[PDB]
Amino acid sequence: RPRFSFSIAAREGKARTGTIEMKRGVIRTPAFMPVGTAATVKALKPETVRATGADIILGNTYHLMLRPGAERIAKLGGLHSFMGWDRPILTDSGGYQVMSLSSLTKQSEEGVTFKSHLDGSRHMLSPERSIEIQHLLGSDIVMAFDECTPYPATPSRAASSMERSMRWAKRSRDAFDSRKEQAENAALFGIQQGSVFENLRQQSADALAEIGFDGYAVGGLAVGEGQDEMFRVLDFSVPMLPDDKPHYLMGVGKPDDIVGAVERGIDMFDCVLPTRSGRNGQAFTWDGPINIRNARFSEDLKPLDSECHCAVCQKWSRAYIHHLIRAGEILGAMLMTEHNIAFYQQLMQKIRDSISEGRFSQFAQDFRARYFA
Amino acid sequence: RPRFSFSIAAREGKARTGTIEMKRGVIRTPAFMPVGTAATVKALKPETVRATGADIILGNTYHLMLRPGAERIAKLGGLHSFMGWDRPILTDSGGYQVMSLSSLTKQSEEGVTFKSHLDGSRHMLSPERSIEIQHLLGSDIVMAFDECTPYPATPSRAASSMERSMRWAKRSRDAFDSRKEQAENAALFGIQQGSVFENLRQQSADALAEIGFDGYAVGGLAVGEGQDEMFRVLDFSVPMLPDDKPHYLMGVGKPDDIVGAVERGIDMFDCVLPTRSGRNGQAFTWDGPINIRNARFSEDLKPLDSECHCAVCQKWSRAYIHHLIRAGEILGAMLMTEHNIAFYQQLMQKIRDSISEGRFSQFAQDFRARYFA
Ligand SMILES: [Cl-]
Ligand SMILES: [Cl-]
Ligand SMILES: [Zn+2]
Ligand SMILES: [Zn+2]
Repeated sequence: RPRFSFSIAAREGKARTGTIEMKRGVIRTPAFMPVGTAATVKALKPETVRATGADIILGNTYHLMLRPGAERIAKLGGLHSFMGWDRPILTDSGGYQVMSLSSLTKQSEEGVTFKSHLDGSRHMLSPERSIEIQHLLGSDIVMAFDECTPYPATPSRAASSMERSMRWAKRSRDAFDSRKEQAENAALFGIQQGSVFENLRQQSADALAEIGFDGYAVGGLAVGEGQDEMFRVLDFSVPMLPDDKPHYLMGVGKPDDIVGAVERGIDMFDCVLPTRSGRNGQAFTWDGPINIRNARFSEDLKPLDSECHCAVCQKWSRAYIHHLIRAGEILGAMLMTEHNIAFYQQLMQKIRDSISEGRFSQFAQDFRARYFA
Repeated sequence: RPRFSFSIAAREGKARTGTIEMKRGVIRTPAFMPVGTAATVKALKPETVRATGADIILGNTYHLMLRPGAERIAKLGGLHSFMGWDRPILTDSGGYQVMSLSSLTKQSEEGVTFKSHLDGSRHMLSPERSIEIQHLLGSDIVMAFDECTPYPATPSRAASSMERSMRWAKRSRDAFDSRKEQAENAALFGIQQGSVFENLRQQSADALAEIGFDGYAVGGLAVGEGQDEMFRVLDFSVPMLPDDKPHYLMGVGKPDDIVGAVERGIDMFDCVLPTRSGRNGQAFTWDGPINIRNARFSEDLKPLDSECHCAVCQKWSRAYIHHLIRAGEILGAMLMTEHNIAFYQQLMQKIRDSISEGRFSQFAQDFRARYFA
């Protein structure tokens, strides 16, 4: 099997569909990655994650380096063996989560020193340490160590932040290439920064393309800017990236965010929304989200969604799941999560099929008209 | 399929093994019933409950009448359809749980009035209402409405309590027999009381046998008396019950409690221990229980138990489950629960096989020597 081979089978406008072939499996694009921060997709066995249609999951350098530890996972055989998922795993590099979750941080050209949110102990991240951690975990897609610029930012602060990220991108490339086993078996993605500014996004794309990566993420979005502004930035930013490599929009998003981002050339997505909001009682349907705890569902015998093919919708009613979530029962979290991840995967499948068949424009219009009715 | 047919295939001493045939399936005895108080065996899909080997699960009149409500469950098609378990369900009658969990109760010859532990609202239980609720739920094995005498009790207080329970047993019989669909499709078990007193246990057995039931439970135990005293009471109490009907020890118990109770003629068991203590980090093994959160398991690649055939032990290490439970991850609760229920079912299987093969005495000795080493 290839280390990493991306093939575009069809296009419609800026939208693309195809496959990434890797040693541990094929990734169909556009792809949605369920989030598995602490070496588990919350409330699902890996076999259930696979049954929903997921080809790849996301893990986190920041969380795993703190608990259970990167060296410990490596001693136990790597992340895949540890959690029982034998297909591709992409790991974020720590650059975003350290600044989001740490109580205290010190930032410099070398990297970031920080206090753990679990117990206050002191730790360090850098391009070299992030790549090493991802090696110890056995990631298949390694993310460069970057800085996610806060929003809003002045042009000059966005520029200096982006420039640091580009120096860190080169250090990430070099650290990855030095580790022969990692360079032979994994892939490395760079992360574009530049906040909402077209000229900075161009400078960042140029720097990443000069280094060369297997894929290119659009970083620095889903940080409070809202959909209109995110789409405006995507309109000019995605065309700056190499066309022949995958484009990954980090942390996005709601179903309509995904559809619009695909219309703008994005191939890969991750988001906690289906898992987290599932546990909180929000179920996705083709007619929009529903709050299953609402009293209107107490005697509703219909499945969560009338068309969904998932195992939850084949077997259990809204009324039962309403009861489980209101009672705080673990099975409620399990069933809501499986349905929401299955729904996300069915959305990605309809996106892939409609692009391949040259009817994605109509799909997006029909999707929105019904979802927002 | 028969409504209810018990057949004893083999005996060793006081121990028996056989089958109860019912419309919704066969129950192999001695049997362990996982507890599914709120219309779910906590953290398991019904298909997973079945995969562990369980033939029957337990539900609770008290919890279900409060949430989601008995009439609501009946409107939605009955408990089996609601939760997705199509095999036999035994429901406790409310007599124990109302006194265990209610904040305020009023007891009389008619029944028990009480305040719900969920919201304080006022409700009533009685022999007639308990049987009606169990009818609305669609229980397969209906328990008589009784009173679980507190421990310790004076002989005279135990006697007056037991006598009330025996009058309630006759009222339960009559209410059940009046409901033609219930009498045709379900079974009714009586509950022996009498605290720790041989003469009262005899009077209670005589009263229940005169009425006639499909099965006979030993009530009033697992109320703080300890194993030595529970076994002493079982020594004289079980032989008082009709030999040709199943004997059900309510709320028991730890693995050694089950083995000793089988040696004294018990055929059926239920207990929250495998589920509840599983979620808390206790795993059962043939070498005794372990606390998976203990630091000694942080890098242990062995399964929870070295012989167990369950899906958890085929796929995941102690080290991974240690991480999940310490992190508060739902998958930890799921995996611990599946293993513990599977372990309980494997214990029951070894008990059944050893009785059938006439080597149960040796099995009990070998079990204890290793479990308590
Ligand atoms: Cl999540
Ligand atoms: Cl439980
Ligand atoms: Zn579904
Ligand atoms: Zn096991």
